[PDB]
Amino acid sequence: EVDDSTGYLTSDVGGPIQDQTSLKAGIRGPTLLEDFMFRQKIQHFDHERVPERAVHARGAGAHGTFTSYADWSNITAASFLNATGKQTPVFVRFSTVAGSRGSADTARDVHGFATRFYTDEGNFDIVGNNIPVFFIQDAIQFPDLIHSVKPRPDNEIPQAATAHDSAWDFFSQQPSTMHTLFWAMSGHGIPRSYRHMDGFGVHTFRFVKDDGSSKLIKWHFKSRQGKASLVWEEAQVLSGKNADFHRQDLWDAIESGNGPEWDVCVQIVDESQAQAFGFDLLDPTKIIPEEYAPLTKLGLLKLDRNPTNYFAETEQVMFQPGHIVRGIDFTEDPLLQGRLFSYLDTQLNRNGGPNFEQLPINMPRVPIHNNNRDGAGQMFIHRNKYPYTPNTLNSGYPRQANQNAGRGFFTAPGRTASGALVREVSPTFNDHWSQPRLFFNSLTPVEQQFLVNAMRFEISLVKSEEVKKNVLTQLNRVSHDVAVRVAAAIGLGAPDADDTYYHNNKTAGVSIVGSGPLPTIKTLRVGILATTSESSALDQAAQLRTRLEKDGLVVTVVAETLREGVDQTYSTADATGFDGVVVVDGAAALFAASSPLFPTGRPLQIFVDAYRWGKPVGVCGGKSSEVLDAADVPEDGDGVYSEESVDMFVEEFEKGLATFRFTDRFALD
Amino acid sequence: EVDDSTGYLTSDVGGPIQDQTSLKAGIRGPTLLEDFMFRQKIQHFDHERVPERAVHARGAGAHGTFTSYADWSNITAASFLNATGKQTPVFVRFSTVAGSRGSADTARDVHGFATRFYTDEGNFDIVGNNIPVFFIQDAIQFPDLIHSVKPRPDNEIPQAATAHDSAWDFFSQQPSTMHTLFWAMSGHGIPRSYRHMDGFGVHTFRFVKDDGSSKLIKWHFKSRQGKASLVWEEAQVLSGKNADFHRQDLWDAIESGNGPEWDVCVQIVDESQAQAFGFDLLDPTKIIPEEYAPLTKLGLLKLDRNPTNYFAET
Amino acid sequence: EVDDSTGYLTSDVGGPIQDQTSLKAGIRGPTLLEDFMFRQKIQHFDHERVPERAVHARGAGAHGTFTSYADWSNITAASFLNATGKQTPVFVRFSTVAGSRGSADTARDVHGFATRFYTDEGNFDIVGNNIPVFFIQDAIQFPDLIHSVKPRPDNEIPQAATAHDSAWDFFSQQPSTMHTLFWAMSGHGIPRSYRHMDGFGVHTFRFVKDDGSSKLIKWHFKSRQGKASLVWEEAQVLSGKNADFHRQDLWDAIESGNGPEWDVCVQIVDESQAQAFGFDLLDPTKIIPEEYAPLTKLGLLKLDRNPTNYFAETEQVMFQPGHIVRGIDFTEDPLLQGRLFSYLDTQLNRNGGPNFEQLPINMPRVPIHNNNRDGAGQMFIHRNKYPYTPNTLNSGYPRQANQNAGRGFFTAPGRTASGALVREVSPTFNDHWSQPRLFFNSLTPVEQQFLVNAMRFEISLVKSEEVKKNVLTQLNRVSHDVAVRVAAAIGLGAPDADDTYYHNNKTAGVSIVGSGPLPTIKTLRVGILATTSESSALDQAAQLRTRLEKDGLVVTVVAETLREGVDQTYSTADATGFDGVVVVDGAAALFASSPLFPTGRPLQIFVDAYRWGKPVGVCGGKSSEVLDAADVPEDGDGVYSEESVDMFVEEFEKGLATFRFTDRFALDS
Ligand code: HDD
Ligand code: HDD
Ligand code: HDD
Ligand SMILES: *[C@@H]1O[C@H](CO)[C@@H](O[C@@H]2O[C@H](CO)[C@@H](O)[C@H](O)[C@H]2NC(C)=O)[C@H](O)[C@H]1NC(C)=O
Ligand SMILES: *[C@@H]1O[C@H](CO)[C@@H](O[C@@H]2O[C@H](CO)[C@@H](O)[C@H](O)[C@H]2NC(C)=O)[C@H](O)[C@H]1NC(C)=O
Ligand SMILES: *[C@@H]1O[C@H](CO)[C@@H](O[C@@H]2O[C@H](CO)[C@@H](O)[C@H](O)[C@H]2NC(C)=O)[C@H](O)[C@H]1NC(C)=O
Ligand SMILES: *[C@@H]1O[C@H](CO)[C@@H](O[C@@H]2O[C@H](CO)[C@@H](O)[C@H](O)[C@H]2NC(C)=O)[C@H](O)[C@H]1NC(C)=O
Ligand SMILES: *[C@@H]1O[C@H](CO)[C@@H](O[C@@H]2O[C@H](CO)[C@@H](O)[C@H](O)[C@H]2NC(C)=O)[C@H](O)[C@H]1NC(C)=O
Ligand SMILES: *[C@@H]1O[C@H](CO)[C@@H](O[C@@H]2O[C@H](CO)[C@@H](O)[C@H](O)[C@H]2NC(C)=O)[C@H](O)[C@H]1NC(C)=O
Ligand SMILES: *[C@@H]1O[C@H](CO)[C@@H](O[C@@H]2O[C@H](CO)[C@@H](O)[C@H](O)[C@H]2NC(C)=O)[C@H](O)[C@H]1NC(C)=O
Ligand SMILES: *[C@@H]1O[C@H](CO)[C@@H](O[C@@H]2O[C@H](CO)[C@@H](O)[C@H](O)[C@H]2NC(C)=O)[C@H](O)[C@H]1NC(C)=O
Repeated sequence: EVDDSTGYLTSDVGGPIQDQTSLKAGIRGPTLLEDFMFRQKIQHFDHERVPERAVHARGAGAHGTFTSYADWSNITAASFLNATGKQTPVFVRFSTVAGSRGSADTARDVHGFATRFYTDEGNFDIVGNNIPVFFIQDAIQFPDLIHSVKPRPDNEIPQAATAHDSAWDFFSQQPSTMHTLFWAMSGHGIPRSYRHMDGFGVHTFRFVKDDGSSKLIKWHFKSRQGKASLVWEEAQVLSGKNADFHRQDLWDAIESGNGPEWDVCVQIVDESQAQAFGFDLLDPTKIIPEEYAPLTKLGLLKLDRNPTNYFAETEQVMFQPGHIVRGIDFTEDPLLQGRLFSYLDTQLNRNGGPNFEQLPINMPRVPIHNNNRDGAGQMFIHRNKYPYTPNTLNSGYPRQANQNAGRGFFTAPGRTASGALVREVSPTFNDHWSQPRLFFNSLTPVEQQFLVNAMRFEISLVKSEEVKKNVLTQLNRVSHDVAVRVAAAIGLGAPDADDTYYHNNKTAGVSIVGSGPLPTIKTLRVGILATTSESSALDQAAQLRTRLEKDGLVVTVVAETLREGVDQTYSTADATGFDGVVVVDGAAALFAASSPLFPTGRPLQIFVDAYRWGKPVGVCGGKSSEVLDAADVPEDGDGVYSEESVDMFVEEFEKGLATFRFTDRFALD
Repeated sequence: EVDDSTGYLTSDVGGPIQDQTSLKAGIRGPTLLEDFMFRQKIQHFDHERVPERAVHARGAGAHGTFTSYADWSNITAASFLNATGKQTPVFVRFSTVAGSRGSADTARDVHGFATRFYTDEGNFDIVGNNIPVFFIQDAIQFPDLIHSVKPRPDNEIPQAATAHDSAWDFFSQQPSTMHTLFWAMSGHGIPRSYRHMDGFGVHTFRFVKDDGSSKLIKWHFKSRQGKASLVWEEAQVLSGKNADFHRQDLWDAIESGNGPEWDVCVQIVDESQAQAFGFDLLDPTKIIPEEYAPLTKLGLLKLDRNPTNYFAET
Repeated sequence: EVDDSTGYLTSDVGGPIQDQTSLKAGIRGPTLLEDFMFRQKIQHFDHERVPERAVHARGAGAHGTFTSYADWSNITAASFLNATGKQTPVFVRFSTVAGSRGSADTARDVHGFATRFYTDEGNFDIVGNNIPVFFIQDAIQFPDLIHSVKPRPDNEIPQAATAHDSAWDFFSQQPSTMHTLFWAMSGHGIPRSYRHMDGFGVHTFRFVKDDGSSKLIKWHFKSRQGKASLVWEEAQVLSGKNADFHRQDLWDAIESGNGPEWDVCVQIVDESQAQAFGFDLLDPTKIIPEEYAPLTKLGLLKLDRNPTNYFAETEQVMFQPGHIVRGIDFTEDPLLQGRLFSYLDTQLNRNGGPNFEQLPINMPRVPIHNNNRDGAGQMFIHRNKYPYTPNTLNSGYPRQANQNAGRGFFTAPGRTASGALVREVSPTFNDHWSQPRLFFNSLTPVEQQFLVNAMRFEISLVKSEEVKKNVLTQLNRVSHDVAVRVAAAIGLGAPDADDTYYHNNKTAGVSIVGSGPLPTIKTLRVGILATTSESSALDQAAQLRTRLEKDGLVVTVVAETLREGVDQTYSTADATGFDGVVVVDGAAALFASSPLFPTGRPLQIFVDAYRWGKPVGVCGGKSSEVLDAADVPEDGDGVYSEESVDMFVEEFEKGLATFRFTDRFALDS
């Protein structure tokens, strides 16, 4: 860490200098080439930027700790997992997928959840998503998916969005994507925060024990903050009012001592069970339903420290599934296999040189011993002058590590191969439609509506008639109902039911709106709409504040202008900034009326928006009975709150915050 | 231009190949290092990105032409300006300033208006803004302005916005910025489209005649579509509903045969007049009011062709 | 520093691994993409190389220290010079100019001598040559000089040599080069070692005192090992027998506790004296003769520590004249001015990124305080989150440093400008011929012959008749005699004398052969030619060894095969490996064939040594007679014949100090 709280300005080589005026030939003359102060400064600036990540360019990171719950030697040799209470430092970056690095957090997308464990046996990375399955079955297709999903290559439109022709052209021609597509079209595509979503490794990996035996595994990071998501119409507005919403959220949660937590869990099954669930476990388009393999909680992951320099830490972190430790191994998942190549090659693009593992954030916490040398940006001075193997001149050091010596990584010895070298897809990968259906069946009826609606939204922006038809064809193969309802919005006939993959099987834990109330309401944001006219209004506010802040909520009092007790103005305020909204009684005048200090109708607009997006809304005070009829909000409606007793208003409101979304306000087909 | 409307897939060295399945050691086996089809394709993908521009990362471009209205030998030796009706191909890119790639077009910012004339005497670039004056008086200060205006370096917040402490800390400590600040806080901060804004060179330049004599000049690109701007509360929503608004707009105007146009104009004054208007003409925080030096229309700039590949061109 | 003397092989992120066999699908099967051990290792290897330096690609470096002799506050504000006995660590790299990084050390070239002082006020670099003047008067011409001097762009021939058409086309068309060209054609073009050459800053710089006043200066680094140089015919062989000669020499000198030393000196003159010596001091093609400004010894520079990793230290060191400290300033030397731009720009090519000053070898020894951020390979984590000026949010830190605060660098306030902006050469720069003549006049008659011979050698390799004529024209303007003698070798008539610049002025200190005996003979190499037949031969050798090694010499006993007391075989031996050669009496048989060395080798070594002007001798009884067989005159200067071992050494050591016996070389008539 470099401290600049005191001192005089120096060059990068420590010579004291100034940097405010160019060196000129006369007070009104031209600048001199010999002005090294100028050039060193501007050269640095000119070279500040590096290529953004090819995918997941938009994201944010934090420091934390992983703690093991036990000694898991019975399932894996992995050292970070070998003792009860063992603590490994971590760094996690969350991201969206398609958007470039300045795009909105709240676009609809799959989300990245990438975790580095800095273990005492090397760095170990789990590079996953908030959605447990992926669009494609072979890594070689990654550029096809990503090309089609990103902006059109002629005009680079649209940013951060699947709502254009090429994406759906791809989805409709590559049916493997149905499952992920359904996930992304649910609320999983627009989470309320990084803290309110899960992490998944997607691929099946292997646990390996010192005796060389292996089980097949799936990683799950389950959120202790619960599952929550935005509604589309709210996410759209948020993207404009606050492109930084998710990163501000994570930053804030950590600053206020509310670090988010996840249970790091696995599903464990036998090698013999590769095909025992009606699909191939090497297929990254499928989940093992919880019904057939329960989750084991391995340890606790907690984020509790924000970075100091975003660029140096978040932007430079370079994850790799290649960063593997003794106790884990890969599987023949053709998606996972290709990823191994990609993540090593891409960092050359991003770092511009081969020594990217030497950046502080990428360094391990244990010693390095190997014969890698040179390369641009070499930061080490190697003492071993015989960097070859086998040598006698350095006494045959460094020694080879393997199964039986030095705790070397080793491939699971059970793994075998047979047959021809082929560029052919396994027939066991061919069912693209069952699991999407399983997923859809497991959602509440409103969740289903929202999913249909997301699809209606996007498909209607697809210009090509032929592409829309092919979309309906694939959708129909998952559910005729879904096809029909989607087709209705784009004025086409859904094709005739095809029931080859229809079924009524459900699975638990994939639903957001059906996962019951949030386990905690700490850090949720409450907006209090007040005024500077009535002296009573601000007093009501101040009292709600004390009571709400006591329960860990984040309170904003809104008024026409700033002063003591007021956090922000109606001008800068918006419903998307709040999880619930409270109007204090004394502000009734404002909801019934114009001001040069905010746009017309703003105070009411905030409230009405909050209600229409399914949020806990309420009026607190005497004339509360009547402020609602003016606002056109039903007094008896679920999650609408009307009370005089401050203590009983809070108590009622806090129940609404836990329910989080009031689903009765949304029309069904 | 490379055509791919017919043919079989080839490597970059023209060997016909496939790219849909990895080469595996058995139908349910691991992928082979020797699969050159895979590695050449993924290597390309892994390396697609280049660093975004340090400022003006968010922007869009179009092809057009410039036509001279006269032989301007009386004021400059500049060849693209030396004949009535002389056509020079152009390429223009418009942009915002602070936002990264992917930030919304309708953030509040200064805007870039950058023109290349591919003249018969070399490429000539006028790299300007939609606002005729700039925040600072010395280029050595550029990183201070830009650091303060871009997101906070600890958390990269906020994107594409001067609405935070550091920006105003800078503006309040570096008063030279008041003029541009005022412009950016007007509707000039949030134009209705690229077509409904002007271009300015900002700095004073010199016209030079073959005899060696020089006048001082200021470039103005006056919009023939007129000036229009959004309202804030509208701009905010638009940033969410359509981050691509300005680029969609320009693309569409061109597709539909309504290419935007600008009169390329200059103010011309004498070397002796450097300090005759109550400020120094070397000061890029100042305009010469039209009341003291009228504009001369030099020619017409028109954009009428969209690019074929955004990356390769824009 | 990274220690690898013990431990198990790890990846760059510390995971223990092996690196000797690829992961294969079956014992006789193809290699797997998932083999991360393989790819990380090979990626590193594939990326080990960086671009070589655009010029001075072939060089070598060492660590040392500089000691000040006094408090020089009376002439400069420069802190590393502000106290008697003040020590500053240094790093120096010496080089040739034209050759690529694998070319021989002993090509004929100008030589680099670049010094970094890691001062307590910032890094300060003096980037100089072994020759005090440069070919051209404006930096903008540097690519022209270098293109013409390097290999031809069609076939890339010849390596490391001015002996081709383009070089002499340029020299003949750009007469400014005469002066340097004469130096390079002297023995200065082929120094005996880096240790036996001087360093020069070339340009006039300024010393600046805290009161703002300035003197004009010239840096001289005078060698405490004395000046010595090879002869051409010897250099050519050495290039083949040992491309690494100079670097070997420097390495060895330092390993054996004989670190080379230089007196760091300046010439100091007044601003008013800019044109007071009959040339413009801004002209880098001119010297201030010692007769008109004596040298002041400022301190001692000593090299005493070899690097640990060549690549990491020597290859990655990045010098810049822009690395200046308070107390020194630039002058309007149009060559110096351009260099300021180049050296900052070129490091982007070499390092591939803007953070090159963060490489350990380039870091300063004091803190860094500035607002430079980000860039590829950013190795710091900055704590100051308000990296702009002016700020209040970091209390206006870092503070501007200048003349009166913070010990800032500052431009000499006396410096002024006037007139028009012009791309024109000052008329004061127009005399390209006098100083070369001054130089030539100041060499011993043999030194003159050698220079003529070097010119005869090269010009005869110039294919083009027209270019040869234009060369003669330029040479003639310096000296008719030189033109005449050179013309004689290429069969052309020298043009008629032109005396505009002829004169007989001499200057001291520019001659090598006339600089008297060496002040030390420590580290010089002596070859003893012996045999394994006569038991007496090896006993003679062993006794010479003890005696010679006692005086700091490096001794090699040569025989047909190796054994105790024998350092190398006749097979691997050559005259170029020795500064003097001794045949022991008992080996006479060998000098009058064997499958253990090429025919005639033992005599070839001796005869070569004699013909190249080296101290040669036979030690023993029948010494009288071994010489007549060898055809070496017994009475000849630097030929030694004695029976008394103690007397032989004593005589021989005088010859080693004389170093070269110039009476063996024919002169013109
Ligand atoms: C064959 C190419 C390829 C394939 C099939 C995948 N990825 Fe990937 N991914 C990349 C190629 C890539 C990449 C181009 O190599 C990136 C971009 C920058 C980087 O570090 O690696 C990347 C980045 C990246 C990041 C950003 C990490 C960060 O924050 O820096 C996450 C979270 C993921 N990926 C997650 C996945 C998941 C869950 C996948 C499905 C199993 C997946 N990727 C398939
Ligand atoms: C000392 C540095 C510096 C200063 C004082 C300025 N600029 Fe700049 N500008 C840059 C350094 C820079 C740059 C970092 O060099 C950029 C970024 C990428 C590039 O190609 O140049 C750039 C980009 C850039 C672009 C984008 C062109 C494109 O779309 O590719 C425009 C229109 C401008 N600038 C215009 C200006 C104007 C009108 C200025 C005030 C009169 C100005 N810049 C001051
Ligand atoms: C503007 C072009 C230019 C001009 C006129 C010069 N140089 Fe230079 N020099 C460079 C541009 C350059 C360079 C291309 O930037 C190098 C190559 C590698 C590097 O870092 O700087 C360099 C390398 C270089 C090195 C090697 C440093 C090392 O060992 O790493 C020395 C010793 C010199 N130069 C010395 C000089 C002297 C004594 C000159 C005459 C006064 C001179 N150069 C003129
Ligand atoms: C592997 O080891 C852990 C050791 O704790 C086992 O987990 C425990 O299982 C018992 C019942 O068998 C529970 O009462 C404990 O609470 C569990 N502890 C934890 C931390 O979960 C685990 O069952 C073993 N698994 C296998 C397959 O052998
Ligand atoms: C858990 O893993 C750690 C790290 O690998 C083990 O501790 C290291 O063991 C090696 C060799 O056995 C020692 O030479 C190191 O000094 C150890 N490090 C420390 C901090 O003790 C540890 O033994 C493992 N524990 C279990 C129960 O298997
Ligand atoms: C719907 O659910 C049933 C019951 O869970 C599934 O039937 C099981 O499938 C597995 C895997 O092939 C068999 O080995 C089990 O023994 C079956 N159990 C029972 C009770 O029938 C069925 O596969 C599911 N159908 C779909 C389309 O997912
Ligand atoms: C430079 O020459 C142009 C070229 O004609 C002059 O512009 C013309 O001015 C007259 C009236 O003064 C008009 O009839 C023409 O139509 C003008 N043409 C254009 C394109 O403006 C111009 O006035 C001259 N300017 C100077 C300063 O000498
Ligand atoms: C306007 O500029 C063009 C381009 O410089 C001029 O035409 C050139 O004139 C030169 C020298 O007289 C010819 O050798 C070139 O071949 C011409 N180039 C081309 C592309 O045609 C023209 O003379 C200029 N017109 C005026 C009025 O000054
Ligand atoms: C600057 O100060 C130094 C410090 O002593 C002077 O160096 C001495 O000069 C006197 C002659 O004037 C000699 O007797 C000493 O032997 C010198 N010592 C050294 C180490 O050089 C130096 O002369 C002064 N120079 C000027 C220009 O005032
Ligand atoms: C010689 O060298 C250093 C130049 O920095 C001086 O020591 C510094 O002196 C100032 C006092 O003015 C302090 O603020 C610095 O912190 C000191 N630095 C170090 C590294 O010791 C010293 O003053 C100079 N001596 C002379 C005689 O000028
Ligand atoms: C040869 O040496 C003489 C003697 O110093 C030089 O003539 C002097 O030059 C200096 C500097 O220009 C003048 O101040 C004197 O007036 C001259 N002195 C005498 C005594 O004549 C001459 O410049 C030298 N010539 C060359 C070509 O180097």
